[PDB]
Amino acid sequence: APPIMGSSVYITVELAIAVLAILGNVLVCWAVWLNSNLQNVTNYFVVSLAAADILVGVLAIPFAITISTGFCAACHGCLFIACFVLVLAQSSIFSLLAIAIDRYIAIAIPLRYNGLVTGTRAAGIIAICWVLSFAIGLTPMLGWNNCGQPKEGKAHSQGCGEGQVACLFEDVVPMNYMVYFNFFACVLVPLLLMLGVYLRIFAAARRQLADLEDNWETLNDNLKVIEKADNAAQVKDALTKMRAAALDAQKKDFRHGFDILVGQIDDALKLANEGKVKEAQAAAEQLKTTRNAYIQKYLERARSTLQKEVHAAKSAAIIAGLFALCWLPLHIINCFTFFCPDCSHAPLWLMYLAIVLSHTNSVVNPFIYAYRIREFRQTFRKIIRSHVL
Ligand SMILES: CC(C)CCC[C@@H](C)[C@H]1CC[C@H]2[C@@H]3CC=C4C[C@@H](O)CC[C@]4(C)[C@H]3CC[C@]12C
Ligand SMILES: CC(C)CCC[C@@H](C)[C@H]1CC[C@H]2[C@@H]3CC=C4C[C@@H](O)CC[C@]4(C)[C@H]3CC[C@]12C
Ligand SMILES: CC(C)CCC[C@@H](C)[C@H]1CC[C@H]2[C@@H]3CC=C4C[C@@H](O)CC[C@]4(C)[C@H]3CC[C@]12C
Ligand SMILES: CCn1c(=O)c2c(nc(/C=C/c3ccc(O)c(O)c3)n2C)n(CC)c1=O
Ligand SMILES: CCCCCCCC/C=C\CCCCCCCC(=O)O
Ligand code: NA
Repeated sequence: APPIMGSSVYITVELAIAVLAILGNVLVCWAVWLNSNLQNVTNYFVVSLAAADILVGVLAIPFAITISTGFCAACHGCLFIACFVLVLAQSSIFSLLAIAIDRYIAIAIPLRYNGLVTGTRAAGIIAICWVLSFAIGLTPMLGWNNCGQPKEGKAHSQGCGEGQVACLFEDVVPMNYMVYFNFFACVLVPLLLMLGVYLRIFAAARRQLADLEDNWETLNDNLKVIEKADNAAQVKDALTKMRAAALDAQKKDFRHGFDILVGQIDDALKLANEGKVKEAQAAAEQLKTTRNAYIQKYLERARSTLQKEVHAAKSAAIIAGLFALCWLPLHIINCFTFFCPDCSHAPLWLMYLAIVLSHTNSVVNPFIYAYRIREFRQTFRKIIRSHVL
């Protein structure tokens, strides 16, 4: 079978993926530049992620096509072509980790968020992560490689010049680097951390919603205790529990409804301590009207805000999960190649499928923003309509 036939299918699919990765991710960068509502710290890591996916199409995919032919080259030039995609993958992992951490600070410590994370600190984090991605991804160029033990029967068979090798990924890149150092330490470990962070995000959002409902019930229940009461101290008990639940839900038109709320509680408590119970019970049914006009409005707005952040955290978790789905097959195949020297090597068509799948990850993110983030979707339309004209 002419190898150029099967090679044509692999090359054609890769070029198709490159065009889509470039187009969709250029659109993401254009949206963030145009719409000032999208220019926040979270979306700067989105742009950093988009830039890495753009470079997959412009450089990594052409590099992959080149190395599939086994052309003769100087071994260290082959190493750079083979290892550059590892830089872009490491950059993606760092950007995903930052987005998870940024979303956790937003829900856990919302008050200091705007003081903690700033636009100028995010840019410096992004630059540091990119430098580290080059260091991790190009570590084979520092000596941990197979350039010292060339396959010379292959180089002679392909007619390579002196000092050249047949440029093949598994011939120059050691598999102990790929498995122990790249997969376990630099990919799997950061992915598990992301898993734990998102676990803390959804647990903390659940507890906050429950606390709000508990205070809402604590307020309403102790109101009925007052109505159907008989002694002055019972009135005092129910009221004091309301004052605590009133201050533990305060964490300007809201401050009014809370200024009134704590005020009416204070009036009714003074009546009970003096002993006038009937006057206290009646000074309480006014607390009702306060809740049906101010408190319930706050409880709804706070509840609607929390759900908006959970939605935004769910969207980021889908992006991280799709990364794992597209990259794990290739990594798992490397484990079989490395750990089972008695097993037959995975066939070539499966290698190409796992490689293509890892490249598909650079296409999917712009579809997630359009489906799940309304501000992205509207901005997308505006660009397409005003430039398809
Ligand atoms: C800024 C961007 C567009 C520049 C892209 C630079 C790329 C195309 C260059 C930089 C380093 C180059 C490599 C350096 C050394 C060798 C070894 C030689 O025996 C074959 C060519 C090969 C493998 C080169 C291929 C092209 C290469 C990868
Ligand atoms: C990450 C999710 C989608 C799971 C993916 C599992 C894939 C990558 C697994 C499941 C079955 C696996 C195959 C099972 C058996 C063999 C035969 C062996 O001689 C070479 C490896 C090879 C060919 C494995 C390659 C990896 C493989 C295809
Ligand atoms: C969260 C999950 C994805 C963690 C990753 C699981 C990986 C590290 C596990 C799952 C399946 C495992 C493989 C299953 C079977 C064998 C065959 C044996 O002869 C050598 C080890 C080898 C090849 C294992 C290597 C490690 C392996 C690839
Ligand atoms: C994520 C890193 N990474 C890899 O880990 C990888 C790989 N290409 C191979 C393997 C190729 C191959 C194997 C056996 C063959 O007979 C053959 O002809 C080709 N691997 C193991 N790419 C390059 C496209 C890659 O990006
Ligand atoms: C937007 C800029 C894109 C730059 C890349 C342009 C397209 C590159 C396509 C594939 C180049 C493959 C080169 C062939 C390798 C040498 C073949 C061989 O020696 O057998
Ligand atoms: Na990516």
